Amino acid sequence: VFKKVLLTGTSEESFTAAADDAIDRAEDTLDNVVWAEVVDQGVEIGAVEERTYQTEVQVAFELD
Amino acid sequence: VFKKVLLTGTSEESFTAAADDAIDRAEDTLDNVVWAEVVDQGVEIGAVEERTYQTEVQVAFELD
Amino acid sequence: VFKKVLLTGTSEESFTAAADDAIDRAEDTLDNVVWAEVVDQGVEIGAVEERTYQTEVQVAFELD
Amino acid sequence: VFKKVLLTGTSEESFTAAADDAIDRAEDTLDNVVWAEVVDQGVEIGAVEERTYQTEVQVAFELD
Amino acid sequence: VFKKVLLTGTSEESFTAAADDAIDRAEDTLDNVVWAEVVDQGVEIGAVEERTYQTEVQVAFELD
Amino acid sequence: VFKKVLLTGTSEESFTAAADDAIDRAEDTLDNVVWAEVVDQGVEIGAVEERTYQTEVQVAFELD
Amino acid sequence: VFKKVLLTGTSEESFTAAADDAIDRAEDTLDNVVWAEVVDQGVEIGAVEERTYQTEVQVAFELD
Amino acid sequence: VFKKVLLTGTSEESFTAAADDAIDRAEDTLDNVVWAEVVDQGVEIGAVEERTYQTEVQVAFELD
Amino acid sequence: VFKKVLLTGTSEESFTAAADDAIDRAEDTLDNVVWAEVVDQGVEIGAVEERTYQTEVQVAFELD
Amino acid sequence: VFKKVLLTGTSEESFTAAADDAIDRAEDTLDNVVWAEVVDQGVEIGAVEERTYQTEVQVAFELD
Amino acid sequence: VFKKVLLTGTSEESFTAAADDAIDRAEDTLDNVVWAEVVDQGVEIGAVEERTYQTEVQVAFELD
Amino acid sequence: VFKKVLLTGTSEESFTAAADDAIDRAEDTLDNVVWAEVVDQGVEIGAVEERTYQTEVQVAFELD
Ligand SMILES: [Cl-]
Ligand SMILES: [Cl-]
Ligand SMILES: [Cl-]
Ligand SMILES: [Cl-]
Ligand SMILES: [Mg+2]
Ligand SMILES: [Mg+2]
Ligand SMILES: [Mg+2]
Ligand SMILES: [Mg+2]
Ligand SMILES: [Mg+2]
Ligand SMILES: [Mg+2]
Ligand SMILES: [Mg+2]
Ligand SMILES: [Mg+2]
Ligand SMILES: [Mg+2]
Ligand SMILES: [Mg+2]
Ligand SMILES: [Mg+2]
Ligand SMILES: [Mg+2]
Ligand SMILES: [Mg+2]
Ligand SMILES: [Mg+2]
Ligand SMILES: [Mg+2]
Ligand SMILES: [Mg+2]
Ligand SMILES: [Mg+2]
Ligand SMILES: [Mg+2]
Ligand SMILES: [Mg+2]
Ligand SMILES: [Mg+2]
Ligand SMILES: [Mg+2]
Ligand SMILES: [Mg+2]
Ligand SMILES: [Mg+2]
Ligand SMILES: [Mg+2]
Ligand code: NA
Ligand code: NA
Ligand code: NA
Ligand code: NA
Repeated sequence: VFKKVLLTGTSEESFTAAADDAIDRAEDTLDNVVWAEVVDQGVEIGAVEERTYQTEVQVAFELD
Repeated sequence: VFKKVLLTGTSEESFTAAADDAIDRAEDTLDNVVWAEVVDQGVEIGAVEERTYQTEVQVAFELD
Repeated sequence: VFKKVLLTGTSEESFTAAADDAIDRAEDTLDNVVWAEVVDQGVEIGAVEERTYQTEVQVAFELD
Repeated sequence: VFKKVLLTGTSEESFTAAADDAIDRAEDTLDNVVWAEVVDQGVEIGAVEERTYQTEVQVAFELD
Repeated sequence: VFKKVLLTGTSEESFTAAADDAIDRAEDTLDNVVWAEVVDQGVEIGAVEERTYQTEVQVAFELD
Repeated sequence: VFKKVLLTGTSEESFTAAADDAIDRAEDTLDNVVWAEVVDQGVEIGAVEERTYQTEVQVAFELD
Repeated sequence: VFKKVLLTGTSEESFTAAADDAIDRAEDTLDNVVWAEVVDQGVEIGAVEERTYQTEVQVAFELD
Repeated sequence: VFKKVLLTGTSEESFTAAADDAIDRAEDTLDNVVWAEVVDQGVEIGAVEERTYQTEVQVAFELD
Repeated sequence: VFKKVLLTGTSEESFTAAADDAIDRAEDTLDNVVWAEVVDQGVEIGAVEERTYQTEVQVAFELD
Repeated sequence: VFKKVLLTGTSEESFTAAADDAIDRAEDTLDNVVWAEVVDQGVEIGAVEERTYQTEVQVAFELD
Repeated sequence: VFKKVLLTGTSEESFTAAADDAIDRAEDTLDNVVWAEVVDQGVEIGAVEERTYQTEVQVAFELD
Repeated sequence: VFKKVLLTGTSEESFTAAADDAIDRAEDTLDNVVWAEVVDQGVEIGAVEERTYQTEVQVAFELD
């Protein structure tokens, strides 16, 4: 059985590095992370000093 | 990093109050709730005495 | 077996009251109405004196 | 010919009143506003003292 | 309030039995599981000796 | 000209048998049923003793 | 209150004429037909001597 | 950089001629119109003497 | 078994004639073409002297 | 690099067996078939003596 | 009230840099740009000497 | 007439470089590749030593 958690990673450098930020967080607290699906991307501008890239992923992990 | 939980709130008064019912529940058990996205709405009729409005939301919260 | 009819309700007050207007109509002419799913919302402005809220629902009813 | 502008209205009271906030703004600066389609709804929580309801609409107006 | 968890069940026999595999897992660890919505289906071929059917479901459960 | 009716069939055995339950009902009351498109699938759990599979179909029939 | 019926019109000439074929049928049997939304288009080739264009529409009519 | 404007053209003859009606309007007031994407089609019936075909397009133009 | 190929036809006259341009090409090189589904439409303007209508279709053919 | 082919399998028994019919065909003519994604399901009724279940899949295979 | 403009940025280096190209343009001519949502990505190949990455964004800005 | 092939490119560096990996493969075996549309992105984690970025594209090429 797999389960997915819906995480948004952020990076001031790229959409790829924001996806990696969400996956790193998942791997700190979950075992058996097996793949992530991008479901959305965006850029925070007003609320920040530097633009922040956001990549939202479903991060799948195998249960047991 | 943000994470989202997928909650359906209910209200016998309105779609807005059913969204608030899901967000109140999230805020009772999560810190740093930052925003909710509506993803679906519906109305329970058969199973109930009064119509019940349902508003399903992804409730985002900032991790740490 | 359930069947759905695709109805748009209208209200000069709210999206919730326009959903109720479609469901009331379904319950006047159908037995066993069991739930409704919102599929669209909009507001009539040009063609009317007051703004009219519209909420389109699939209204499900149990057949027999 | 119709044209649409993509506006997000906000309200501390309801999704209906946030849709009206976007339409009022359109009517202050456009002639011949004829109807609006809801395309998204959400609630601002972290960044505000009171929850703020948001209703994003395509606001259509007739050109000439 | 309902909450949903996003699970993928697997079966070497059918899409129905893979949906049941995700729901059985949910019922082992959650109380008040009330319904599941299929959101995707697929078949693992390369990585396995027998084809494995996968049925991904949002499994809804009533909170309290 | 074809017309479609939106029916949900149920079965305690499989998604295929729930699609057949909706089509059998259509064929009892409509002439010239020509094909069905699956548009959704789900499983009733809380409200029932046995899980019930549901397969919602647009059932197309040729008019005349 | 509006209701919609889901009809597919056919024409050996164009997608526009197949939409008109579905609307003409609706107007033969319904009062107060007010507008149609195209939801799909396709072309029958194998089963026919001439290609047949198909335009599927939700045909809305005002109830009363 | 391209920008898109969301226009609905109308024609009493065809969906193609309603798309052309939106593009002609864009070309009267914009320089460098480069392509249009159809996003919706429909037919006005109740409000008019003749059926009016509508084709909504994103009309893209190159900025500078 | 059916297979589909994803083709975009073009025409300087109509969306219907651009769909026919993709289907004619499929029938020149495939046997047993049985039907086509429209999946997108657009109009080339900048790159051409006359507007060119484009209709993208999945063209299905029966294998053997 | 993976490539996908879009195949519809058929079965007079189930949606699972129609998915297997498309995958078997892919494996007869392609090397390195690695997984399939269901994208649509339907049932042929008018044109046949027995109902025929159809399951359309993108069948992915690894290139080289 | 927020408004969105639909811009496509281009870059010969990355999807992230094409999103930044659309946002920079928005910030040259709009005040209060607050965030952008990616809605599409693609790559121009035939018409150019170097591949050009394109990232289309809705760029939101706060009105007043 | 254009045709599209559905390819997934992979890269251990970025989503942009995985899109380029699919396009390079298309250009090795097809003439007249003219543009690619991103349709999905994801990251392989479990099955690999380094994360692998995947970008799935429809790669369009002009036929003749
Ligand atoms: Cl989710
Ligand atoms: Cl419907
Ligand atoms: Cl838009
Ligand atoms: Cl495809
Ligand atoms: Mg930096
Ligand atoms: Mg987002
Ligand atoms: Mg009350
Ligand atoms: Mg729901
Ligand atoms: Mg009043
Ligand atoms: Mg509507
Ligand atoms: Mg107040
Ligand atoms: Mg929004
Ligand atoms: Mg076995
Ligand atoms: Mg999946
Ligand atoms: Mg049994
Ligand atoms: Mg359902
Ligand atoms: Mg003729
Ligand atoms: Mg169809
Ligand atoms: Mg005329
Ligand atoms: Mg429209
Ligand atoms: Mg000519
Ligand atoms: Mg296209
Ligand atoms: Mg048999
Ligand atoms: Mg199909
Ligand atoms: Mg360079
Ligand atoms: Mg694009
Ligand atoms: Mg490296
Ligand atoms: Mg994928
Ligand atoms: Na989730
Ligand atoms: Na219907
Ligand atoms: Na717009
Ligand atoms: Na394809």
